[PDB]
Amino acid sequence: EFTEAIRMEREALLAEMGVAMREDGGTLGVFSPKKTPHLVNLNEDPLMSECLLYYIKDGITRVGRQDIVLSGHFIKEEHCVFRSDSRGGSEAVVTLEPCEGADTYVNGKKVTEPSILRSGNRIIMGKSHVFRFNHPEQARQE
Amino acid sequence: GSEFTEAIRMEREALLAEMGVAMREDGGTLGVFSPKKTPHLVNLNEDPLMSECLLYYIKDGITRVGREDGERRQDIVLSGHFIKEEHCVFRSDSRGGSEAVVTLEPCEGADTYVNGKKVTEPSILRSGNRIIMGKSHVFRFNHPEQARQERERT
Repeated sequence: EFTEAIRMEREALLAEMGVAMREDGGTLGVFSPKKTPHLVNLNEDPLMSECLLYYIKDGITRVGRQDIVLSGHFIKEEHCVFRSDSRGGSEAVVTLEPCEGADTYVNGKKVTEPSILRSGNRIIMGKSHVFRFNHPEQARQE
Repeated sequence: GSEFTEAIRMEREALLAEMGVAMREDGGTLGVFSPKKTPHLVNLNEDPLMSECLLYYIKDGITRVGREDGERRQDIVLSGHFIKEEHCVFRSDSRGGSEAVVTLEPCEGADTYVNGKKVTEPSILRSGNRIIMGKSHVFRFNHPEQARQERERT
């Protein structure tokens, strides 16, 4: 019974990772989140401190030099904030809000006021941090 | 009791550290680190509704790439029109310390490219290499320990 508990726990975690397990049993890789808005890090440095993938879930995700910590020298103490609000609907609405004196860009355009993100948007923070925003639910219906 | 519940906690803890999953302070999932110590592929496809993984582990030993469902079981399955049943094979060996040496080789009739050059025999991969499989699948190959060793060069 303990063994089954253990298995169930691990099966459950490998879902909240989208971590794909081979049929034989081993780790194969990590899926793109099918149901959750997220950022894909476009930095190529295999030694970077930042995540490759950040989940943007219901609620508040704070980005700064905090939930999402960035090492870039132009990222500010508090840099920007992601807000996800579903509003009893089928679809989360993700807005990006700048902080004061902090440079963030969406498709090359400076962010000055909260802005609704679309799947595929490229987000740049400071000089060195580049992400692709994906919203798979939204993209499904686009 | 405490020994059962702590066992699950410690297993989550380890499982997290192993899969490079980062956690928020409130205990929710923050994101996933690229592997610190294992070679891997990063899918360069921008479509968030793709069938393939965003990241594939390239572990010690053999990793076969091909099409789903036999006749020989494949490890990484791709759907591209030009992917062959058996397409290419990664082989990783730690000989003789320190870091894994990872080769990529073709299977009969299958096109695979590294930095634009067709793979015709086992070729040693270098961190940063761009890999095309078939005509439609594109990955970045990363080898963090290899890259770290090189960066630490004196």
